Amino acid sequence: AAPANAVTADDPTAIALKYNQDATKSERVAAARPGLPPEEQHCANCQFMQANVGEGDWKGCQLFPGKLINVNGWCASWTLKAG
Ligand code: SF4
Repeated sequence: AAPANAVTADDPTAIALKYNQDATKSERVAAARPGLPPEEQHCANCQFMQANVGEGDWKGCQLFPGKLINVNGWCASWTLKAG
């Protein structure tokens, strides 16, 4: 079950970025964002994931202030975690 502040499918920014909490139900292949082959991309290996926000599988994303994403999710702003 998602936290009360999870990013949800109806959030305008989530729609614009084609976020999904489950990267296997995402369009990461179509987007072909650079840095890793697409099938390898999810929030856990994204630069915008905030490992010190949230709990468990539900972590922060700098693009979704006040909310939580799933570490197993994806959106079209995915960017390799470089530091
Ligand atoms: S920017 Fe990165 S951490 Fe945030 S939802 Fe998109 S893929 Fe996940």
